[PDB]
Amino acid sequence: EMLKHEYVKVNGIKMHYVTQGKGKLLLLLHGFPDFWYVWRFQIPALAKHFRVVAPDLRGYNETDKPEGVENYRLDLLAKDILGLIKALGEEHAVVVGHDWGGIISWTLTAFNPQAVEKLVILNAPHPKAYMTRTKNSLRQLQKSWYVFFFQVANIPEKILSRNEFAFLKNMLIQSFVRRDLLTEEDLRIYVDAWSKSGALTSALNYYRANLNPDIIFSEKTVVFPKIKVPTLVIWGEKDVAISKDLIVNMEDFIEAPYSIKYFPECGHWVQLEEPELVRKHIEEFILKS
Amino acid sequence: MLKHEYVKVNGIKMHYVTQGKGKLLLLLHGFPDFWYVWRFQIPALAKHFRVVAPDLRGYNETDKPEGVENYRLDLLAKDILGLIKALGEEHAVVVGHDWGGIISWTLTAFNPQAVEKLVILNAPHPKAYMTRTKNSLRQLQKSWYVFFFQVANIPEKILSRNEFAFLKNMLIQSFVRRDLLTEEDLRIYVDAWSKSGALTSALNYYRANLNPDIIFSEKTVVFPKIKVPTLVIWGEKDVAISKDLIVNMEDFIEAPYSIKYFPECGHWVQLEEPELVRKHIEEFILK
Ligand SMILES: C=C(C)[C@@H]1CC[C@]2(C)O[C@@H]2C1
Ligand SMILES: C=C(C)[C@@H]1CC[C@]2(C)O[C@@H]2C1
Ligand SMILES: C=C(C)[C@@H]1CC[C@]2(C)O[C@@H]2C1
Ligand SMILES: C=C(C)[C@@H]1CC[C@]2(C)O[C@@H]2C1
Ligand SMILES: [Cl-]
Ligand SMILES: [Cl-]
Ligand SMILES: [Cl-]
Ligand SMILES: [Cl-]
Repeated sequence: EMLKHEYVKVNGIKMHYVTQGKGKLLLLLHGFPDFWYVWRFQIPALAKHFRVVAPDLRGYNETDKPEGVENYRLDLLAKDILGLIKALGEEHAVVVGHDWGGIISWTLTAFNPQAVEKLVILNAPHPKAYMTRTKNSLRQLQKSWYVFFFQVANIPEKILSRNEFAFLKNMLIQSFVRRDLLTEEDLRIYVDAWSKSGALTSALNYYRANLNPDIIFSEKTVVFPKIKVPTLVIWGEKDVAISKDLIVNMEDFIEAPYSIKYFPECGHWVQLEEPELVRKHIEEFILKS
Repeated sequence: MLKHEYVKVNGIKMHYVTQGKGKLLLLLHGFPDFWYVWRFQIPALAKHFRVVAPDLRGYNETDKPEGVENYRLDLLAKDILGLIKALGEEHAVVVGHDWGGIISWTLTAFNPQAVEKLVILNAPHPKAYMTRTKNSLRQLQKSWYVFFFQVANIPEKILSRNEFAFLKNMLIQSFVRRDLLTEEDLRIYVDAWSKSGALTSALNYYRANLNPDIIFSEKTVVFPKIKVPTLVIWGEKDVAISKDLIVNMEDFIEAPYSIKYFPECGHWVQLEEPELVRKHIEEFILK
């Protein structure tokens, strides 16, 4: 087996992905400020049992980057993944999502349960949990200072990209509980992906479209179907972006059986900090029902 | 007793309350307050001084020019310099809380001749916040709302809806005493917040002086040292300001300086320990 790079048209966007292995379709979905490469430690080990597919989401790295904030609404992002499953000649997939990848995964599974065999979430709060609780959590509103910063046009792009993405590199390094987690080669690979024309604006449009102050402080109740697919939630407790207030009491959101695996000595990038334990928990969940 | 007055300063009409006679003593409020934040200090300080508590540009009964550019710190300090002159004085003892304190630091640094003594209550030195915020995760987190306030119209709508419920809650959460504000106090605050254009004007202070360009500026700040006797009163349980921004204030002051820490107080130290605050201010001026 060897890691192959492919491109496929889904809805109206050309999506890039890396793939390795054969068997059940296993999707690995990254978040901000990542791309398929965040899954580097899981792809070869998982490919021993599955047909592993790690795509670049809409607006990231090698995938198409439509213009406009409205093109980054969660509904369209979940439809890209649904479209990806179909384009890969499958009816369903095991879906693993981290950060934005996780928010998209929760959305895909709630609105299209038939397309998701099993759901794996890594440090990604349930959309109804964040929509309901953020406005009522001072600690969460504080952790989300940058979500408000990202609302502003052009200025965050400028601040984040200047001096070879120094601000972005620093904010990333500060989020890790592990020392020197990114090598100089890793940083050079991330800077290449970050530098793709229109990538940063597109990545920031996820916050502008789905996490603007109107949505955060909405008085309207959220229409979100219960999760009806077996779910595994992995949570690195030392998360600098997400409060525990947003992960507790998932009972009212998940009807199907579910499990929560807490990593008390890990942060937001649990798949980078404990790559083998994360890979093992994912494998065991799928292969042992 | 307490008298309400209006006076022309620069190109704006400024409202203020005044009580007492003697040395001119200015009390400057911040966000989301007005002269009324000084209710517990005005009658006691009037006993020895000519107390003047104005409503800053854009607040309550004072003129509210339209546009973000009309709320730059340079213009706000010039309003106070102008207010000193309009009251028939050369100088004043300046006491500033929050934005009032930021204005006071600015007035004292660029016009020392207009300030007899300085009193700062939970207001970081402008050079301290401009330099240190971008380097303090804890401060950037505490300042989530500064970023929220950058957005047009949406913060005004969220803050004012349901009779300013969001504003009332964020204010109550900032106090170290659960039932500090009475139902009457809250209706007095809602009246001042409801003044036509008041909320937008108050939010324009953040848009003009604390936008992301300023916070993450690579350029160093030109700010003269404080050459006037300075007293700093600080409530340590401040939800808006990290201690990182208040440490090493001596490197900004080339004059007598003293700092009184209130470990069991928050941002509204003048409301939480009104007598102790009044006493520290009185003792500093009269000695
Ligand atoms: C807790 C949050 C507001 C955020 C939601 C969006 C993102 C990418 O998943 C992180 C945490
Ligand atoms: C660039 C940033 C301000 C953010 C900081 C927090 C988080 C979760 O790590 C991302 C990038
Ligand atoms: C410390 C901060 C970034 C701000 C500065 C402005 C104000 C009124 O004092 C509050 C908090
Ligand atoms: C209403 C708000 C968002 C803020 C919350 C924090 C602070 C210092 O109390 C002010 C008002
Ligand atoms: Cl690539
Ligand atoms: Cl752990
Ligand atoms: Cl009044
Ligand atoms: Cl105290």
